[PDB]
Amino acid sequence: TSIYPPETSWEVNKGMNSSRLHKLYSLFFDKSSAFYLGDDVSVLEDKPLTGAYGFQSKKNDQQIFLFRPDSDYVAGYHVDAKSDAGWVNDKLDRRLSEISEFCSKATQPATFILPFVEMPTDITKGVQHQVLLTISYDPKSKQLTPTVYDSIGRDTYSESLSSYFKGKYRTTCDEILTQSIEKAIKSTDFTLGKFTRAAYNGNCGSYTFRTIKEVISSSAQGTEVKIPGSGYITSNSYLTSQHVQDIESCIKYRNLGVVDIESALTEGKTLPVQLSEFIVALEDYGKLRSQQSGYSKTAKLTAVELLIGILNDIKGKNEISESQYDKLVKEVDCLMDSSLGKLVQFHLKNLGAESLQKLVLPCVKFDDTI
Amino acid sequence: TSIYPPETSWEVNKGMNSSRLHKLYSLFFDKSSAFYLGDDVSVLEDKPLTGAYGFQSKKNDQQIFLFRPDSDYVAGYHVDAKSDAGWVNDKLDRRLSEISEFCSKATQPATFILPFVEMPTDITKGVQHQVLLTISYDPKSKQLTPTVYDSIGRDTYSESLSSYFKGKYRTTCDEILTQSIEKAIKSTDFTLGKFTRAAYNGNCGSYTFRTIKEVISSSAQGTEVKIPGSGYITSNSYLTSQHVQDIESCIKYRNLGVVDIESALTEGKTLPVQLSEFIVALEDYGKLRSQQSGYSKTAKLTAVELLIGILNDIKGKNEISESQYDKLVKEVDCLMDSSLGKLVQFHLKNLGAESLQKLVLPCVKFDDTI
Ligand SMILES: [Ba+2]
Ligand SMILES: [Ba+2]
Ligand SMILES: [Ba+2]
Ligand SMILES: [Ba+2]
Repeated sequence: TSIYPPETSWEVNKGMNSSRLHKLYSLFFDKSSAFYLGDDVSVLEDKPLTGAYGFQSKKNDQQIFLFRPDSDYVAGYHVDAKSDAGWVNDKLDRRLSEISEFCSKATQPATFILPFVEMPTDITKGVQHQVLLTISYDPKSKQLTPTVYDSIGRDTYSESLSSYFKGKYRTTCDEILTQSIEKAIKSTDFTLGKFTRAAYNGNCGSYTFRTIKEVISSSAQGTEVKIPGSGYITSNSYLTSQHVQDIESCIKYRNLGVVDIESALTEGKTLPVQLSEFIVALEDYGKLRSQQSGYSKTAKLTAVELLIGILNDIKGKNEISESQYDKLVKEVDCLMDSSLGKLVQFHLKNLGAESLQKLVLPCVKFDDTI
Repeated sequence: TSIYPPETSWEVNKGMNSSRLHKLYSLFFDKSSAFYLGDDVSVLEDKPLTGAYGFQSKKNDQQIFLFRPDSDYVAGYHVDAKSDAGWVNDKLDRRLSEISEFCSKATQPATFILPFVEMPTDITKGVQHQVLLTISYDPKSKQLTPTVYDSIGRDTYSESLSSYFKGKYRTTCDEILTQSIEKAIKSTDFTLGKFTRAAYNGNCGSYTFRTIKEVISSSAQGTEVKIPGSGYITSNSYLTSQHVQDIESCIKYRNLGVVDIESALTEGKTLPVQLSEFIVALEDYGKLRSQQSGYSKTAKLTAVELLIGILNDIKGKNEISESQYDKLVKEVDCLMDSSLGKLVQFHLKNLGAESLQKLVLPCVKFDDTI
């Protein structure tokens, strides 16, 4: 929908979708964030490209178009190689056709970044798998080179698939994808570069986001660096602790408009956290905590009720009372406890207060002696 | 779709859907199964009821209608009690209206069994939760009594929701559901009995199936027996080992037509396992095993290839060779190994052979000396 609500009790291993990914896009101009791109400026209203955010290299003439993720960017493949290679969703195919059309007239070299999902359609229930397509066109060669970046793992000799059995089984959407790309060009104007697939090792989504950040930055120049066999040592150095906290904190604790994100990437901008986000995040915690899992559910709830109250009384033409501050001080230990704690900690860090007490201490009307 | 394919690597904790549940319906006339109903005969073409399978109590005049599960039998509820109670999907509402209409003219007492799914619509991503509606009409009282059976757990004093906070949060679809039911009757002909909800303690789906089996059988007479506070000791005695193996084996290892199921319940019938099911199950194992996780993937694959080959060569006008049997004997250890093993064991048990060797030993053309 139009907003991207805080999902408490979300974590990296709980999977990615298009909305989440688009929400993480907000991290690109955040300086506190390990995904920050200062390799780049927003583009030149110039030539935009529908469905994609445009970028000029602070170093280069090189233009970088990064597509907003889409639920319809998807490729089904048949595992059984007797069946047809598969399908691509029509929108994806459309963006391919549109890229082709963009490059047919373009002076400056470019790189197009299309996060998508690939899935087996042969399996009783298949897993949708988050991966990354990038197409790079250069005007001198008239040449497009497709490349696809994939997380899951690499070729353990046991789970190694035989050359023979490769004849009988597809593990990827590569065949249908190559077909879609060759199809997007017939001016026969473009000589197609060679299709390649890069692999590592549902955390895959997070890796994909890191890869987007990598791909863009890596156009400073050369040397595309992903975990195995080229570049980074392990996937801990690549997707790091700060990377993971950044992502989880964005998705878990914030509340973001699509408008805020599009405005944030269509010009260079950070999106500072509003107090209203803190209120919404609390509210959501509240609504969840009343079902699932010491500190009793009823205690946690009374606490969040009170804190919400104080939090938006602050927002209005008013300022809070001595007695309300008393209650809050009674509640800070419940509020700093565990998950709810990590929540209020996120928000205090971003509102610039050391504690709740510090946060609400000003805006207290004391006028009564005692 | 029209078929219910074997889902290898499915287990009880992986959740339920309507197709799976409908497939488990096949277990009701299976004698090897702990869900077998010999409390009952198929009904009397008589009055049928669309969307539901009819039943006459071998003991009674009491009629039992058990609805085929439906993806559209669903109820959304708002957790936040400031919002409206929720919605019911129109089909569900329709079946309610239709039950009401069935009872308005009915001589014999009846019980209607409607498995469905209830979910929070307020939560960023909600869990669809499998539960069970039953409505029992009696012609003397002109009275319908709704009852809903729910798995998740019961009222741990910590996670106990306060009477006050019950004011602020709904945990169930009860409000909207009661509303739908009262709505299905205005002849104001029926005096509505009191709405109740029974709870225990995504395994919930399996519990629901057991409950269906319970509810039906429990109409032998009286005493509805579910785990806590009434009836059974624990949920191990209620949903038992044989229950769980039965369900898992049905869903994991069989391949069943909707037609086979409807024919199986519209007359009293077992659905004996065909050899073709064994072939399909193997095929599916094969297609999965080429992605995910000693015995190498390539070994497992060569084995399943060979076994499939021998398995449907058997099916035709032909019978297998000495050399093929040699190969198979080489492969039985790979085939009996682990998961693939539990598969072939299921199928041998149901085809009446002690091993693969026993199974394929007849149908071998030996004509060559040596
Ligand atoms: Ba297409
Ligand atoms: Ba070529
Ligand atoms: Ba309705
Ligand atoms: Ba009443």
